[PDB]
Amino acid sequence: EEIIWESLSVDVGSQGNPGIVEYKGVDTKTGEVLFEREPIPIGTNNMGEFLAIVHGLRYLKERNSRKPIYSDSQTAIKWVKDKKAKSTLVRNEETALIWKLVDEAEEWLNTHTYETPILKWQTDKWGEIKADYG
RNA sequence: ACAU
DNA sequence: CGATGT
Ligand SMILES: [K+]
Ligand SMILES: [K+]
Ligand SMILES: [Mn+2]
Ligand SMILES: [Mn+2]
Repeated sequence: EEIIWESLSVDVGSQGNPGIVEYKGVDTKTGEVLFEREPIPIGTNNMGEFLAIVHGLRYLKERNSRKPIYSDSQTAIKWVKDKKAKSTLVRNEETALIWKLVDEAEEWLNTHTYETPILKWQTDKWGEIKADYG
């Protein structure tokens, strides 16, 4: 129904899919950029969305913030809930970096706790997520 | 089909 | 038009 304005919104950007992947997190209300990940040479859209949520969890926990996270990715939301990123991306030397990050994000989820609500951004009703790259 |  | 996902 109503946007929860006191929240963090994340989004992925890519050049190709698979391709160069980056992500960022922003204050939903103000658009202030709170974090941005250095581009990763090869990854998928869903790996990036997953990393963005987990980074959001770690960012909010470090700051003792109870804000929710918005993501528009049904896939990544599920992967975080499951603590398992079920990506189809081949493992090779060019994908080693993204896979290490994904593996390490899963490991963090399996060794930490959080109450942070992870919410679906309802693009059909509210327009583009505030962290959108465009 | 839905979400990217 | 292609690809990533549930
Ligand atoms: K995007
Ligand atoms: K499809
Ligand atoms: Mn997105
Ligand atoms: Mn986007």
